[PDB]
Amino acid sequence: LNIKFTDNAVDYLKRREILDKILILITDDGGGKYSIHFSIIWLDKVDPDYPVKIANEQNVKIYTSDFDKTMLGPNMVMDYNAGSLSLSSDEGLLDGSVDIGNGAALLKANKNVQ
Repeated sequence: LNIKFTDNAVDYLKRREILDKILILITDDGGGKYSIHFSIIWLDKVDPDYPVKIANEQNVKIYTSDFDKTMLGPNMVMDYNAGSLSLSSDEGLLDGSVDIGNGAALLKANKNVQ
């Protein structure tokens, strides 16, 4: 797995102050712990449940899981335009409106509602 972020995607991640964070790319079928198709989850430390590194030449610490990698594609590109993050590969568009979520916040709320 490898990925590249366009200039607009990089700028955006920067405006959101998360380009330097631990990023987790996963499918969001409502079943994972980081729910709310794909989304970018950011953390401050690595999550052992998502150990697989997605190679890139932009120094981005981005990960995924063995389960999520089967739905990702070869030579992925993350772009930003029309106000949304979009993920694609050599096979085509994967998701034109990728969401971003604060991982810790997600878990915290998950815990409190319970």
